[PDB]
Amino acid sequence: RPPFTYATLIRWAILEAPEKQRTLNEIYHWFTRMFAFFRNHPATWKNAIRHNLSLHKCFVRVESEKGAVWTVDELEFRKK
Amino acid sequence: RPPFTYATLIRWAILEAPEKQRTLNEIYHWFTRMFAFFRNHPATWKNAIRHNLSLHKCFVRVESEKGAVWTVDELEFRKK
DNA sequence: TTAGGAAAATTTGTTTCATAG
DNA sequence: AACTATGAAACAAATTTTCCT
Repeated sequence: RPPFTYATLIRWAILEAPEKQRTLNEIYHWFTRMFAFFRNHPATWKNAIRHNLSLHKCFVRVESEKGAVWTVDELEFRKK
Repeated sequence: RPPFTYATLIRWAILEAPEKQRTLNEIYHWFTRMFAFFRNHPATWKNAIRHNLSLHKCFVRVESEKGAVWTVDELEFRKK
């Protein structure tokens, strides 16, 4: 359960730039976009994840390793 | 300013794990570690984020003919 | 084994908000 | 100042399938 540090979230947001760079302000915007989701989560969100996982083609269940897992299809994602 | 969608976040959670794949309940946790973080620090966020970029030296400022921007030095996270 | 129930997946159904005509 | 048509997204929920005792 390693929790989330500023350090990390910043890495994650910089790394979601088209170019692996972002302006302080864009970073706010990233944080803001995310603040703007976690309070406006529902009681059932586990329902919403199960749902999106089945529904979109970008998520594909494979069976390997410890148990059955979920993986992304970067291609299918790129079109949405 | 919009939320990110389930789909985006979910994609992310899948990716955090370096193996680019994770079970359902491994995702529920990523989501929690977020849920948590934002319940905790919804303070003067912005301010933190210049304090870190500067402090943690895995964050580096570079010049674009765009403008002055931040990148991560991935070779300077993990450890040294 | 084999149940039996619960967690995962999957499927349908409602409703909203945002776009081009 | 509709009205038409389209589609993402979120949410609820209803069934079926896998997985864990």
